[PDB]
Amino acid sequence: EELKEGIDAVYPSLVGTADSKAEGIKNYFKLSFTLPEEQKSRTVGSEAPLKDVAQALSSRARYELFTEKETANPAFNGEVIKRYKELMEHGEGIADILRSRLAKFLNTKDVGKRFAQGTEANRWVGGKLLNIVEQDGDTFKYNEQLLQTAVLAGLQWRLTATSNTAIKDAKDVAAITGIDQALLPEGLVEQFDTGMTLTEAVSSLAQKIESYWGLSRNPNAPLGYTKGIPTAMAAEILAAFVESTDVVENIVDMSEIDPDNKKTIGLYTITELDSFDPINSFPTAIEEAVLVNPTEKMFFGDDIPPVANTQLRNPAVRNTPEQKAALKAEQATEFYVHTPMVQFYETLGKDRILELMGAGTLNKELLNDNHAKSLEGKNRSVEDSYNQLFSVIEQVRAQSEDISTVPIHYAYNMTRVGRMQMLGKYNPQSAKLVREAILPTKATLDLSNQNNEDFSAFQLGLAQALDIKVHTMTREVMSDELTKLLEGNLKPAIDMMVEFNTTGSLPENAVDVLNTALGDRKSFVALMALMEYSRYLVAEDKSAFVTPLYVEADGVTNGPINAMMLMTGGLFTPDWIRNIAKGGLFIGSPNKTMNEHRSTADNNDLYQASTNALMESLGKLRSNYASNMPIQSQIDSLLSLMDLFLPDINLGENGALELKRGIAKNPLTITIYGSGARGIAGKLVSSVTDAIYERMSDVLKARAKDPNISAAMAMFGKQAASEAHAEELLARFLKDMETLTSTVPVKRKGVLELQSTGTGAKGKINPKTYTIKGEQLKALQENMLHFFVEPLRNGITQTVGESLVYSTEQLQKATQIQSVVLEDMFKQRVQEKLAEKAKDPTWKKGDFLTQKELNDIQASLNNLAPMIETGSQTFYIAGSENAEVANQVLATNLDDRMRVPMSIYAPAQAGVAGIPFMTIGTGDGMMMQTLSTMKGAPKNTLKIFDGMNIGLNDITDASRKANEAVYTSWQGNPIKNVYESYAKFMKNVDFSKLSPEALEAIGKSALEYDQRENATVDDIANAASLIERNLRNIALGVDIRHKVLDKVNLSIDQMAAVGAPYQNNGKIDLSNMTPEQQADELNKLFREELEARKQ
DNA sequence: CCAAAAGAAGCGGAGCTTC
Ligand SMILES: Nc1nc2c(ncn2[C@@H]2O[C@H](COP(=O)(O)CP(=O)(O)OP(=O)(O)O)[C@@H](O)[C@H]2O)c(=O)[nH]1
Ligand SMILES: Nc1nc2c(ncn2[C@@H]2O[C@H](COP(=O)(O)CP(=O)(O)OP(=O)(O)O)[C@@H](O)[C@H]2O)c(=O)[nH]1
Ligand SMILES: O=P([O-])(O)O
Ligand SMILES: [Mn+2]
Ligand SMILES: [Mn+2]
Repeated sequence: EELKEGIDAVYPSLVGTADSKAEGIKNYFKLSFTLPEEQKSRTVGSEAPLKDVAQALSSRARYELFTEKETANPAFNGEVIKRYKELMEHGEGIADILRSRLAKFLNTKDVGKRFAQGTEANRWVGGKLLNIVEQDGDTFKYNEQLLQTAVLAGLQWRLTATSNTAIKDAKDVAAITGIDQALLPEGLVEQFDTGMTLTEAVSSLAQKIESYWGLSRNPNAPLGYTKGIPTAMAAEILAAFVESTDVVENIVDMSEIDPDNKKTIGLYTITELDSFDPINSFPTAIEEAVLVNPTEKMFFGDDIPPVANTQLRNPAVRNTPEQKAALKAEQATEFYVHTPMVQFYETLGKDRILELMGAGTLNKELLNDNHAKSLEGKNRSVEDSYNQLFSVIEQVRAQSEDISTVPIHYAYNMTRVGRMQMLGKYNPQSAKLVREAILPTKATLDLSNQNNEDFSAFQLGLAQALDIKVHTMTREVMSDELTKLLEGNLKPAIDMMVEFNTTGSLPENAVDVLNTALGDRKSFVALMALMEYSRYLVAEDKSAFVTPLYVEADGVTNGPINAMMLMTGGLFTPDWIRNIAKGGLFIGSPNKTMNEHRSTADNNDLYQASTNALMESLGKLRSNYASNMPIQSQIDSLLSLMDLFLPDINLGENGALELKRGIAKNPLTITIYGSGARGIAGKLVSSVTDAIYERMSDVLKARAKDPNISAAMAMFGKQAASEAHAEELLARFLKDMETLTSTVPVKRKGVLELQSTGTGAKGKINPKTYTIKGEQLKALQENMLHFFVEPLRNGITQTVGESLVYSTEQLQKATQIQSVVLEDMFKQRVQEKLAEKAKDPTWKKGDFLTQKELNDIQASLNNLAPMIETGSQTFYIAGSENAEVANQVLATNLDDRMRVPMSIYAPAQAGVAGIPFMTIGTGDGMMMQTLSTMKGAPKNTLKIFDGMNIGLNDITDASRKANEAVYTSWQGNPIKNVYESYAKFMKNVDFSKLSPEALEAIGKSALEYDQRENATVDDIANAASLIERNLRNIALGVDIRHKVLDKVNLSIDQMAAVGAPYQNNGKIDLSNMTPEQQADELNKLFREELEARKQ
């Protein structure tokens, strides 16, 4: 413990004494940090970090010497050096702003004078930066080493933070704003996704600052300072960036949206550099100079990423040896630029790519306001992908003369749901634009004979890219569908691309050519197909055609099928056998493929099946209210409105209802995963209203083209046969909107009753400003809920099985109950430590606990089995980071604003998270992990969770391996894993110790509704043990089912497209049998196995 | 439903208050 002397030698003039027990001013920087055993940052010890790093950046030679390396990134050239010189000068500006901000803080309310007189201002929420100041005559000044290093971190954050932010969707924006997800105004999601919240901005900035300071946290120092000091620095730097206009602050007033929402929420947006800024070609020079082991960098050639030790954002969970092996395998894969696609993108240019793939140039007077905001968001995503691709390309271009031969590696980590996530927002796994320019897939094909297997592979890739659903038809049938398309509608586009691949030029009408040819087949991968086919046509040597074109093996209705296989717990039923076949589990059909199943046996997948069951439930609901004309009319109007605007709903002339799989796809999925019906109703309404607002733009565009067009032809001209037709479609719309907003169904004692809202929609429609307001949205949702979603939910249960639903319920309940106890006990042990600390004269409220103290509290939870283990994966369902544990501000800026809450890694309630955690984890997660690590693991692939892109040379074997990996995952038993954790929990939990809040939360899960009011401790303890019994029985059933299934002849084609099924070679032959016969035989084998347990 | 949380700001020196 010579760590006190060490850090004092480096920072001898900081104000105060590095002694927690001292009477006067105590220095909490020196008390909180220590010098590392091995250098982490090259700025430690530097008198002037900004000067030193600026010199290092001033030339290649100086950079190489400072970094103690032989050769710098070749992207670090003259133009880039000049830009960094200018950026360093800007660093001086930020430093100067910070110094003045400190001066102002010291002067205001005499804080500096009081601090000098012994007022412990350095322990205030806004004064923690006084721990990094030094006496300066009658005042104080920043330690220059710490300030300048922090500014360097600030500059790196400014350059690359935006590219590393998370994506905000509707759920995220609802949590942030506190506005019900279904009622979010159009473009609010887009507004919030483009900016950072205060916590988002400060936490990322603070991480950078602490990293560059290059020290280690003292485990016996309070988090109020270890986390507090760098956060305080970050808050000041964010404030400085607002002053400099590097960051724009927008305080968004929620009361303008919902008058009873008091929240005012800060959004921070970094000012974007020019797309042509040379700094874009190497944006991490600072990072790679300051840090001995940089995080932010590209991995070129044989520079490979390290393997992460812990689960993403879950430091309590180590990646298992098998997970680390999978990560290593994926990080080993080489990606390469496909020059033709880069040149194609480049030649079209950003504007034309936006026109083709986004919304083009928006003119805000032919657009409905709400629709205009969605179109803005669509442009943003495409533009950001384009810009990010070309920044990467500029860096790749510097590495070699031939960009197509520069290997690129990507870092991955395991998420909390066991998926291998490629890090970054704009990479091949996450961004479709990028996916068609940077690829690991490569093959040299013999395309000289259209009868070759190589040519068949080529065709499969092209067809899939062109939106032919290749898994639904045999290879032979696919081939003919592709040929017709290539020689038909696509031919003018192919001709254009042939010319491009000859002269390098595109015509002025290139966008129109592609649009007209592709129609609804338009996608980035479709562009790759047109490119590659045209390249083949002009190829000199068709016998050795080199292409990155791929085939994606993708899981057919993957999550739902995995749940059905992994968690169905009773005896076998013929309906389950038929339905699981829809997912590619074929019993008694050696070598059967999904392609054959779809073409000869059953053309309806699981989602289509549930749609059919919805149609039955709907009929039953109508019969229950046959004599009720108001109810019948209300149902009619809902279905009418959906028919008007949604592609997956169709009503025939005589009233015949037709539904496509698309309406059930997400609802079925998220229902299994614990979604309420209300949320689904909200999403369906949003899809309807999206289409309405778009149709309103179609109106404004029709009126501009023709001022004497009728409202009926302006809104329904493109949709109608004649004009009288457009008139009856318009009448429908107005009638539907009136009744669906003025009247709502309410359930009263199991009966639906119509009620007047009093807030019905009436008035002339102004297509420009037209917006369906909150109360009217609520009414649409209520109609959608009771007349569509409830029937759909009934259909869902019928399709996936009541047995599965039961398993998922018990899983949810157990994991929720456990998480409630974990959360409450953590909080109680925290409050108990804080009551002790309140006796410590060295401790002040706002100082929190130490890391050791928190580590001890987490370790004390271990007899409650917080972790779920499978043998190859670890899940921590309760793991979170939240502000509710410390319930206090961590730091503010020096203006008493930017008040960052103190967030702590702690267990929190799971809610329904246990279901998707376990289903995604032991399903697609385990499948991919197995694919990366199994004997003969396919090489040169890109994995996208339940889909895998395969090079054309290896489509057969890699597909068969994928199906084998499915079979391997289907040997799992997530319920058994949950049970083993819950069983340990149950023998160590003391329900009497729980707070009243925790006991109430467990009551909801463990008890029937008529039990919460009067709940005793012993009642809910008894109820919790009952769930343990339920889990044990389900787990036993699953085990038997898997064992029995393994004995039988199986052909598995869940990872479909190629027609390469995995055969388990089970010896019991169930061929030439109905599902009823099969179920009987399987159940005989079940009982036989069940009687083997007994004895 | 899940894969990441997440109000601001005066006065005063924490945390109540009001918007
Ligand atoms: N918890 C959630 N999981 C989702 C959601 N969307 C997709 N997924 C998961 O990813 C899985 C694969 O998604 P895909 O895009 O391939 C669609 P899916 O496989 O369900 O059916 P196909 O259309 O046959 O591919 C899916 O089955 C779910 O387990 C979602 O909104 N929430
Ligand atoms: N857990 C979740 N996974 C998702 C969700 N959305 C997408 N995904 C996963 O990411 C994969 C890619 O999603 P995309 O947006 O590209 C939809 P697409 O049909 O184009 O994907 P493919 O299945 O690869 O054809 C998807 O298949 C799922 O496996 C989600 O909301 N939750
Ligand atoms: O093109 P699909 O059939 O693999 O989705
Ligand atoms: Mn899928
Ligand atoms: Mn997929």
